[PDB]
Amino acid sequence: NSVRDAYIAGPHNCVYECARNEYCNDLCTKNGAKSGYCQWVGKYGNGCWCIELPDNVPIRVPGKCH
Repeated sequence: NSVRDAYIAGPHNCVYECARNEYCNDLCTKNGAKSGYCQWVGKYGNGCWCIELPDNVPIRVPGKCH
């Protein structure tokens, strides 16, 4: 695919923790996503979740945040 809903990831395979939904919406959309929100409960715990994040931007995948 070219887009996917998931935890956006930063260097290196680390989710972006969050305190507000807007923080995530901003982070997600400035990276090409349709929108985003803060996930306080999810597959990887607290972290920003993006809707339709372009695939040239990293998402959290199995492994450790390093």
